[PDB]
Amino acid sequence: PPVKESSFVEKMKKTGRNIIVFYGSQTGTAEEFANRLSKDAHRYGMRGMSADPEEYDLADLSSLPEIDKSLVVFCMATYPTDNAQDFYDWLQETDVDLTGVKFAVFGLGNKTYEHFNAMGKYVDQRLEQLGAQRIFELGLGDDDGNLEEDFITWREQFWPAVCEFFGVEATEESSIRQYELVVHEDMDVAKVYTGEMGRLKSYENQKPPFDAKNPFLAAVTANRKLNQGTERHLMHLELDISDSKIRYESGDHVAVYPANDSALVNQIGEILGADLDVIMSLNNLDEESNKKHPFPCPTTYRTALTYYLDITNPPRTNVLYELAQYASEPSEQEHLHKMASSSGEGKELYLSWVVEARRHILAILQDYPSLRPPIDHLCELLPRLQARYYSIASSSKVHPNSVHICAVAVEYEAKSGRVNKGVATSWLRAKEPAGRALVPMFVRKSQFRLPFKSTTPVIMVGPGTGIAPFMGFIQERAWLREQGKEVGETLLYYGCRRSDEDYLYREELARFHKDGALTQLNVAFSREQAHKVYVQHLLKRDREHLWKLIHEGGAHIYVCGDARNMAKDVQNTFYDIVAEFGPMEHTQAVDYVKKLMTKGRYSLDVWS
Ligand SMILES: Cc1cc2nc3c(=O)[nH]c(=O)nc-3n(C[C@H](O)[C@H](O)[C@H](O)COP(=O)(O)OP(=O)(O)OC[C@H]3O[C@@H](n4cnc5c(N)ncnc54)[C@H](O)[C@@H]3O)c2cc1C
Ligand SMILES: Cc1cc2nc3c(=O)[nH]c(=O)nc-3n(C[C@H](O)[C@H](O)[C@H](O)COP(=O)(O)O)c2cc1C
Repeated sequence: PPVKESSFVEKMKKTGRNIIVFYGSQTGTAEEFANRLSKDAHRYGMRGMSADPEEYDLADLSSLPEIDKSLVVFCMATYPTDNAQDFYDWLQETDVDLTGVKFAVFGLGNKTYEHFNAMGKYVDQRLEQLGAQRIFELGLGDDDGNLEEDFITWREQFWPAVCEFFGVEATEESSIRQYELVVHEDMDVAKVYTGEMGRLKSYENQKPPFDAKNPFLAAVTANRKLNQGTERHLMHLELDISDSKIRYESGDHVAVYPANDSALVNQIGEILGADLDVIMSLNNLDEESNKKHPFPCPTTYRTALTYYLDITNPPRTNVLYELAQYASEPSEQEHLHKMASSSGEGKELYLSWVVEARRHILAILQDYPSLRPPIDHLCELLPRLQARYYSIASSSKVHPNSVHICAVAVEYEAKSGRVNKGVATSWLRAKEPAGRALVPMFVRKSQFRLPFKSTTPVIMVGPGTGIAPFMGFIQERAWLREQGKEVGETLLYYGCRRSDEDYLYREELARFHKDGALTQLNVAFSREQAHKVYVQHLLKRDREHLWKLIHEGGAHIYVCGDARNMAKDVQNTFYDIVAEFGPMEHTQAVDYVKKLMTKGRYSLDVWS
């Protein structure tokens, strides 16, 4: 387990802080919201700190009242995030009295998902049960609409509520730097970071175990085009994890740390008139903080912009707010300044011109030519470049030393006028098997798993790239049959546009079906006729048999792919099947299916 830092309350006392903001975050959204709230404190005569609850023992919350006008805020996203597990387990377990504790929670969720803001709601509810007093209403941010805006709305009401309760004054301050720039003219190249994530030279000198902090650089042994046509580009990659000691199972995910497009990095440097090869460090102006830098330093701006910073997603409102000061044309400074509005034209412009048009930082620098911020401050403002997850497309029973990836390359026309390229997929696509192509990765254990007993029936639904984990599932069920095991029915419900356009793993699937590994290979070709044909239309077609498998055969259902519409439509079709054959009313059919998920017989691996 992690070695906990010493009491966060004592740390707050020693540094004159009265507010602490904890972040439950997986892809850094809640973390950035916490950082923003922590920084806001200064604007109201207070002082805060942002913190990862995993590095602390939240039992010390009971000591928080020892600090006058103290308050704790929780920015929690749902998936309970890995870093919030300890805190979560603690909440359920303790009977500690948090009398005198003042709190507020802001949840990050997405309605297209089952348990919307479950974590956020739990924390807010539990702290009250334990005796603490809510200082502001629970926030319910929905990433399906616009999370940034929900945060803005909440934040705007939160602070005045806080000032009113503690009797503090709102004042309105000038720009404040979190880090100071230190340029290094003399530096042993052996101490300059070049893209590694953890220890310096950890990419060059690999040492297990390998994880998110110390990714394993896996060699790309294969990278082939899966689709037959040219409308899009879908690919299959095989990463060699030999000698990595990494363990995995069909259903797990593989994460990769990509590199941004070099041309995009070069242009940002060029438009800002900056020398990207300058070696430097951004050092926290708060020498007490454990966050010494915003990213591994010392390093060059080029390396930072390539491996450490997100330069492709639309900049958040606070970033544009802080950049406004560097736009010399009044109208541009005004537009940038107003992006953080909670209503009106400023808000509408942010939603349409930045978010909807998908303008990345370079696009904004190009379209607002008066905006010329210094490179070091920009690097301090940009979010960190995140790893991308993929559903491992292979079975470890068959490929113990290789992790396969099935992915669609992202490349689309943005309303901003440019063609936007997906970071990880463009980078993966360019990896050519060999001075060999290496991909920094690690595996994340999931709960998406084949049944324990070989005899249990399996129903897999995964159109498009949703086929990914099922290639592994099928490889494994085929292996079991080869091993003399008794394997129940294995049905695949797959979907693509046309058999001659993007039928992924066409030959492999035909083989598994021929050999009996697949009991049924049901494929919906959505564009081979005037009307759409989807996997759920095939599920409805086979309702009688599927009900038999589910109700009498104890079958396990698996859905993978599009979380936005496909997953929901498929779930609805299952409701209808249950409703008809139970038989039972729709409401009871829903409870039936929801119960299957709790009992591990209806699993999901969907993304958007
Ligand atoms: C658990 C999990 C499993 C996953 N499994 C797989 C998998 O097995 N195979 C796979 O291909 N992907 C999978 N993904 C998705 C994957 O992690 C990446 O999100 C995806 O590959 C795109 O990454 P990228 O870096 O190439 O694109 P990025 O640079 O990250 O850009 C992605 C963003 O581009 C924007 N965008 C995409 N198209 C448009 C458009 N047409 N118009 C406007 N905006 C658009 C959206 O905001 C999208 O979020 C999975 C994701 C999760 C979370
Ligand atoms: C695999 C996956 C599963 C998710 N499951 C849920 C969920 O059950 N409930 C919910 O409200 N949001 C869910 N979300 C949405 C996130 O909670 C939302 O995007 C949040 O903003 C992410 O914050 P982070 O970057 O700080 O982790 C999911 C997102 C992904 C990618």
